[PDB]
Amino acid sequence: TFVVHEFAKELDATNISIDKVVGAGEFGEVCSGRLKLPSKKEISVAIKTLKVGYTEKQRRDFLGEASIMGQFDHPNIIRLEGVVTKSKPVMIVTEYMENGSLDSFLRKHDAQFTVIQLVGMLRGIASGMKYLSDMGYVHRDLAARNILINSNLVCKVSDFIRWTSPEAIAYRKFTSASDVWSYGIVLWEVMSYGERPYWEMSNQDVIKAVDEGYRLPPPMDCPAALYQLMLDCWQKDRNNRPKFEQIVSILDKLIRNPGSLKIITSASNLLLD
Repeated sequence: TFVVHEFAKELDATNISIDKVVGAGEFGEVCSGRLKLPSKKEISVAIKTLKVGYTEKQRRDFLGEASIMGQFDHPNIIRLEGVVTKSKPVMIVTEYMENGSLDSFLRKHDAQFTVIQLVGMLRGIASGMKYLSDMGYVHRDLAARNILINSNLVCKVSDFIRWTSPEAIAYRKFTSASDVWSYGIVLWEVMSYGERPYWEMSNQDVIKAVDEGYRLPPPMDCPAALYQLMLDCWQKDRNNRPKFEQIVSILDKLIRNPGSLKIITSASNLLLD
C-alpha cells in the first residue's frame, strides 16, 4: 500500500558525477551523469537539482516526488536511486532513460516501429499501472509525455483535461478507473506516434464532445483489437472499464497471438461512441 528518509536513500555526493546538462526544470536544473553504487558498480542516472535560493515550500514540493517514487519498486516504474539533502544543491537521482519522453520519441519515428514493438511498449506501461493501482496510488497525470523510454524501448511511468476522465473533470472523482481512462488516451497516443489527443480543440469542446459520447478516432492502420481496447478504457460508466490486470492480460494475448493484430479497424474528427 502507498502511504523522505523513510523511502529514499541518502546518497553520498562523492558517488555522483555530472556529464551532461539537459536544461531547466520546474525546481532547478536537470542533467545526467553517473552514480557509483556501494558495491562499486557504476550506472548512468538522471539527476535533478533544487535551485539555489529555494523556498521551504519549493524544497518540500521537490523532495515530495522522492517520498512518492521511493515507495515503488517495479520494472515499469522509474526507479529512485536516492536523494542528496545533507549538501547543497539538493538532488533527486533516478533511473537514466536514454530515449526520453515517449511522446517526443514517437514523433521522431512516425510509422517506424512494428505493431508488436508498440504493443510491447504499451504492455510495460500497463504493468507499471497495475502495480500503482495495486498500491492504491492514483496517478492523475498518466500521459505519454510522463512515460520515459530506455535504450531497449522499455517504457516506465514517471512524474510523481485531454487525459482526464469525464467524472474526474466533472467533480474530481479520481480513482484507478480514471487512470484507466488516461491509459486509453496513452494507447491512442502511442498508436498515433505521439499526436496530441484532441489536437488543439478548445478545452470546453473536449469536455462537451466526450460527454456527448464522442471519442478519438482510430489511428491510421490501428488494429481493431487495440481500438476496441481504447473504447473500453473510455467507457462512460467507470465500472465498465477494464482493470489494469485485465489490460495487461489483453495485451499479453495479442503478443502471444500476433496474427490477431492483422485485423485492422474499419474505421481529425471525433467519432460518436
